[PDB]
Amino acid sequence: VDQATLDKLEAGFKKLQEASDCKSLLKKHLTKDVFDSIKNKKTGMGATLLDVIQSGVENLDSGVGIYAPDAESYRTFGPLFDPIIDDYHGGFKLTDKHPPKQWGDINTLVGLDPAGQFIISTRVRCGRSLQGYPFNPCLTAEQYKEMEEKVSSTLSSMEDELKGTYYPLTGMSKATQQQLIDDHFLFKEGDRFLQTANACRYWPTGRGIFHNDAKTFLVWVNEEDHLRIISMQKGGDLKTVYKRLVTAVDNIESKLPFSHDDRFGFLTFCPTNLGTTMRASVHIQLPKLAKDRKVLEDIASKFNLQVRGTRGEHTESEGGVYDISNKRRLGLTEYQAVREMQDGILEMIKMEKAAA
Ligand SMILES: Nc1ncnc2c1ncn2[C@@H]1O[C@H](COP(=O)(O)OP(=O)(O)O)[C@@H](O)[C@H]1O
Ligand SMILES: NCCC[C@H](N)C(=O)O
Ligand SMILES: [Mg+2]
Repeated sequence: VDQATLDKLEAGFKKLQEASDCKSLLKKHLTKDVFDSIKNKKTGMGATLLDVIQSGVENLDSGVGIYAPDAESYRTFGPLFDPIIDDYHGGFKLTDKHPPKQWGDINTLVGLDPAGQFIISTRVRCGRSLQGYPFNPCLTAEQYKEMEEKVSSTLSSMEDELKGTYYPLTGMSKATQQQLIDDHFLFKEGDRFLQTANACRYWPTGRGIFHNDAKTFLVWVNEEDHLRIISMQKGGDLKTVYKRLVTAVDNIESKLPFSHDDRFGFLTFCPTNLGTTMRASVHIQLPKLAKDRKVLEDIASKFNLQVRGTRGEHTESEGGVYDISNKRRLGLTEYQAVREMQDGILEMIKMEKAAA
């Protein structure tokens, strides 16, 4: 670890300590002992603590503030990752291990809002990393291209409901890209948290989106994770949405080798996405309960749910439409994760109906 990087690290620790109004987990859990204990360590690919924490240092409004440049980073820098992971996922000790993959009994899921007055649309995503490839900050341009080839070729073999077309961002018209983002299908371009983590190098090389013609099944290639596998549609039919995701993941898993860890389950670039990697969300209106997004957030948290804006995390609600989803992804099964969203959303709707 070179002196120049230490200089940047030493200054960052100071800034975080000084940042009286910063509320991120990096600031909360990076003690001097923790800082000093791991700041001189390096992975086989050369990732340092600066690579891990830089996004959180520059963006003090981060909720978390760290990413893993490679798989080893999760352990090399364990003293920072471990307490943050334990904190975010609502309890996960050093000695704990994520449970085996388990979709559960899909037929037990219900319609989240039959009368149709609150929920606009429902979405479930997972993430996966390809074996033999490190996370974004350690990839070369050529590797982005190799991965894109592997994934796009694999998805050409999808059949029936899942059959579709791959659209590279390279060559995609600006008008088409903006509509796909505005309609909540395609990942946004230019995220400051990812950018400062050096996760977006060589953009847009190797990046793109696969989807079926109806756009109920989508796959993001080379954004935050190597793959994000997405099922979504209008309405509240979670059972159908979830079933389509399961079908897709089971079929894709048989074809492509994904990184899985005995302790952390499926590996991802952000520690919030470990384990099941699953984020099940609704776009929902709750005008009475949301009369102050800070009140909404306090209610949601007790149901282990997270509130995001209409265009995703770090955005505002528009027209009263909030994104509400399970917060926890690690230390519970896929079934348990999706049920927390279902259970929480059904009750919040009950509360909305009962509210004055
Ligand atoms: N329930 C939903 N219905 C429609 N679009 C959604 C829903 N939940 C999230 N989205 C969209 O997904 C995109 C990604 O947003 P982010 O907040 O980055 O989620 P993740 O990275 O976990 O998908 C954004 O355009 C957001 O609008
Ligand atoms: N994936 C959610 C984390 C986004 C950003 N690193 C933050 O800490 O807010
Ligand atoms: Mg995202």
